[PDB]
Amino acid sequence: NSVTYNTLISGLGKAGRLEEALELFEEMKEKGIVPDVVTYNTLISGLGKAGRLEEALELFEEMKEKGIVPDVVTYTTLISGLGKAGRLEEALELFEEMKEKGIVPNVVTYTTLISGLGKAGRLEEALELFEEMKEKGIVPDVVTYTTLISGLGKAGRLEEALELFEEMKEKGIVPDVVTYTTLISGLGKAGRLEEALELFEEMKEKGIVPDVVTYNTLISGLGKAGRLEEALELFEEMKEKGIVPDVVTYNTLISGLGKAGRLEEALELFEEMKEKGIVPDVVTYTTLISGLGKAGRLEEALELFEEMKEKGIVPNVVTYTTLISGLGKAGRLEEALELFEEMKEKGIVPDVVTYTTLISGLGK
DNA sequence: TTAGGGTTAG
Repeated sequence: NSVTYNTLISGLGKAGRLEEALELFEEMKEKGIVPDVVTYNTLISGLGKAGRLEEALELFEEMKEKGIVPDVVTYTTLISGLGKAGRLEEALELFEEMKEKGIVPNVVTYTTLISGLGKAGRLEEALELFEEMKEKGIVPDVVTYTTLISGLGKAGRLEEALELFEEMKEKGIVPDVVTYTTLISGLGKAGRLEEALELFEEMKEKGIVPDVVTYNTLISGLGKAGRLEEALELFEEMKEKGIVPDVVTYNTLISGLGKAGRLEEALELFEEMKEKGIVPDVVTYTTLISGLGKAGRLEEALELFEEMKEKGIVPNVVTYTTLISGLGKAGRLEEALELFEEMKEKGIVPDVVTYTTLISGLGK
């Protein structure tokens, strides 16, 4: 029964049925049968990817207590989850713990830390870790390079991101659609959309086929350069090439339309995505709430905020800030303050944007 | 057989 139950949970986890996997896991522990490390790693990954990091860390504690020894996969998964949640110090603490326990980190472990460091803007530390990895005889692959290229591009260090891309090719590491898309994004964000479009052409000529993420990146870049009509033309064509738009495609176009004040069309796409089975998320609702509030349609923005909660979508700091900005600009400071208090009550931490927005409203 | 990279909102 131990092997059958473990294969089942590991199977369900692989199939993305986390709650069903968790159920059989509890059921196997009720019947006193011991879960294996693959089962624990699968559940820890699922929980981490669902944002349920405290539950992931609880399972990590549970396997240690039950005498199930964490391996490189266990630590790498948790380091990934902690890093994605901006909990860099804890991710690094876990990396120091695995090393003290004689568990050998590999290229995946190091790439995961490089990613978490780069996302927290600690790019120099990511560059130093990349040098450290090489000194230990760990060979970076296409994923490791792409990770750093992304960190560099996000800090607007495009000349260094392209230098690293050239170094990578010089070492015989072949770029894939992800490497090219990363650069297309970086270029597009640094006001170099034309270079990004030339690189997209050079990518295709090298036999690299774009995926939906490549298209979403081009759509984003076009919109930012005041070329929303070309973004919409690319989307209206995207379907013909067989590429299926996803939640991000819709979120990006909704943002572009909403920023241009073309709110009716943004809402048309919101209805179109729902008809096509594409499920709106926190980004979809927050983008529309911002579009509505900025166009003076504050009551609609507040009603959409109610709708979002009713659909089980959890508002974040971005959602609260856009409404605080909306309420503040309309002179509804009492409501903006209550919302600032409600957000704090839900454990949502304000950032500099939240503070400066609220001060601007109260200061008028 | 579980773990790493690219896209979107204030």
